[PDB]
Formats: sequence, C-alpha cells, structure tokens
Amino acid sequence: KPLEVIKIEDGVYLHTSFKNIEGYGLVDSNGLVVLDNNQAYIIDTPWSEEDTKLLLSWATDRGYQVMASISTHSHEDRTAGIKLLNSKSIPTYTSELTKKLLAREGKPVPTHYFKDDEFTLGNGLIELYYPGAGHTEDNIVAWLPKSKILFGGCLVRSHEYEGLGYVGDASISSWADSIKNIVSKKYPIQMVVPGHGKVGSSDILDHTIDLAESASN
Amino acid sequence: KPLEVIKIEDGVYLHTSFKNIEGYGLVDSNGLVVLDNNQAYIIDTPWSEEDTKLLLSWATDRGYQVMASISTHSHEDRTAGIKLLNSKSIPTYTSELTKKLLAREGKPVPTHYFKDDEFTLGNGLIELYYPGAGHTEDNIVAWLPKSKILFGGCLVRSHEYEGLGYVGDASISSWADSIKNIVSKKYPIQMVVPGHGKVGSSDILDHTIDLAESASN
Ligand SMILES: [Ca+2]
Ligand SMILES: [Zn+2]
Ligand SMILES: [Zn+2]
Repeated sequence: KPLEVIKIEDGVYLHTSFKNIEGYGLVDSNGLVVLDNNQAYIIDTPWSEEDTKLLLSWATDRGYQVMASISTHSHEDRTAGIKLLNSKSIPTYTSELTKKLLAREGKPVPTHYFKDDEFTLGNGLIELYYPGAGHTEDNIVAWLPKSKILFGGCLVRSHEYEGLGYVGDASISSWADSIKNIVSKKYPIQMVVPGHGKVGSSDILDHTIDLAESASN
Repeated sequence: KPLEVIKIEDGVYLHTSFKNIEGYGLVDSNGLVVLDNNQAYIIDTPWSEEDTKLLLSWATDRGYQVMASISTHSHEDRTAGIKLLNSKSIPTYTSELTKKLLAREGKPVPTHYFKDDEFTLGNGLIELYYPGAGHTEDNIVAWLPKSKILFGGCLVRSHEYEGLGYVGDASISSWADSIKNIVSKKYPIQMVVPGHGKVGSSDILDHTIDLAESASN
C-alpha cells in the first residue's frame, strides 16, 4: 500500500508509509513535508526507498524543490530514504550522534549533520531539539514555529498506543525526563505528530509520560 | 529476542518467535513441535529463517529427528522456515492451494502438499483440515489426540484480543462459516493454540465467530 500525503496545516503535509506485515497486519509510519514558498523540506524519510521515490514525485509533480531531509533518529523507518536522497544530491541531515550510529551499523549516512542540542533546517523554518534519550539514545524532535506543530517522532506515542513500542534501543528510565525537557521549551503546541499513529494534541506528551513512568516502574 | 520453546504437554512444545520494531514493538507468533518418541513434527515454522535454524538446533540437540513441517497457511508467520527445511531434506507440507499461492507470490514452496480438504501426518499424530476461507483463502487447522491439544493458527484469535489482525487477505464474509466445523469434530480439548498470543482452551473458539461479524457488519 503506497505512500499517502495529506495537508495538515498551511504548508505542512503528513506523509504516511504503510506495510502489510503478515502475521500482524497494517502498520503505518509518519513524517512531514514542510514547504517554504516552493521549497520543500522532509522531516523523516518514508519507510522504504520506493515510498521515498513516491514522495519526491509528489514534490516534483507539484514543482517543489526538495532542499533537504532531516531524520529524527537512526532507525530504518526514519532513514530508509537517505541513500536515495543522497543519490539525487539532495542534502540529508541527522544529528551527529544519529549519523555516527548509522555509520557504526553500516548504513548509508547523511551528507550533513549538526552538533548541538538545537539546530535549524530551512533557516528557522524547522527547529530541531534533542531532549534526551527515550525511544532511543539519539531521538530528536522538530518544532514548526508557524503551523505550531511538534513532530515528536517515536519519542512520543499517539493516543491509540498503550505501550512504548520497540524498546530494545530505548532508555525507559530516561524517557519521561526527556519529554519534560520538551515541555520546558514552552512551545505553543497546537498539534503533535508521532512517528506512528494519529496526530493528536499536546495531550500526546502527557500520555507518553504516563507510558514511560509505568514502564520504568 | 531469539526463539522460545517451552513444553506445554508431554511431547508437545510451544515454540514462540518474536518480530520486532514497528510502531508497535514485540509481537509473538506460535507454532508447535510435536514428538512421537524421538520423531518430531513441526506445526508452523518460526517467523524467520534464523529462528527456524534454532528450532531445528533445539530439536537436534535433544536427539529428536525432525520428520516434517506443515504450514497452516501461506503467510510468512506460518511459512518462513520452509526454505531452510527444504535445504535439510526435511519434508515440508502445505495444502496444495497454499503451495500454489506461495508459488504465485514467488515464495519458496513446500516439497509436499495434500490435495483434498483433509490429510493426516505421522501415523495419526496430526490431522489437517481446510474448513474454508477466513483469516485467508487457504487456512487450515491441526489437532493432536494424545496430548489433547488444538493448534488453530490465525484462523482463530486469542481471548487476550478482540480484533482479528489483517483482514484484507481475508474473507470475514466466509470466516464465520469457516469455523463452525471445529467444535463439531468433538476433540476432547485441553488446550487451544492460536498463531499469536497466549495458549487458551476450548473457550478460545466461539469467540472468533463474533469477532468475524464485527467486520462483516
Ligand atoms: Ca535525513
Ligand atoms: Zn525507532
Ligand atoms: Zn495470516
């Protein structure tokens, strides 16, 4: 089931990738395309090279110039399209840690990376922040000042999950602290976009804190 | 986690393998190892070829001889190990339809197949039967009389669930009538094994019928 792209705010589109996993069923994966006039920025690649191809087609069929992607942590559902973007000379970004994690796992690396706990993509359009470990040791979040959207990636859990998801790379006892660090930014959050599941409100943060503290206990 | 095998009756061992990551996390999937003396029959392979190897190694380290496997539908959670067993000259069985389906999606095929709605494996150790399309167009069930244990695969759910999993390759249209047949066999059921989740009892079945209206309505 191929890639779906839908407008969720002015200049912000939710892109959703799917798999049919035999034995489980339908799973989805979210990222964003953020536009700045005709420039397009990808927050997380679709889950596969093929769906990453469809996302670029989506952009070029609309005449958008894809300027860069940013991936929120090293897992395959965040980075599967980095290699294809690299072959198209489209700058790809992760944090330094995510990049070095990919490199260690023998995966394609972004051509660019950022060193501090905060960075910007699109010259202020996208604010990135590392709040601490949770879902992974390297997970970062993206704040969109204009649309008032926090892309939480997998550090956040949508309202239809009651588990933290895959925790083999997780720091469960760190996670709730890391969400509080996001809370401390006092972002005027209108919408939180999780890496999987439905978009919700700032409520998603509290729901994630509950999940983490309960798992940590 | 790697493979888990645990005795659930005399000469029967529930084997559980685990598929990872997703937005969901760990999911289990069950098959059985059935022993007649030192002769072992596998009902459903593990979910990867790596976990299949371990199930075999598990078998061989105990000086059991693996006689055959049977997969209960074409799905990878039922059939992923078929490639491996073939390479060990261990007979692999499915229904004739399941083999053609496997062939049809270009997947490894069993070396053996039965053609009618029923077939028995291992001098009465296992009876197989095709009750109709449900979970998939091709799913079958297996029954053990000595250990009084039913393996239902994904044609049945697990009380710990109220859903059904993927229903696109399915026929909820057919499902309900694909499962008013198993109780009529009048197996003395001590134990019922779904393809996913906790081992249950003969309370496990009826369940699946009302779940198959939920989507048929
Ligand atoms: Ca990237
Ligand atoms: Zn992840
Ligand atoms: Zn199935």
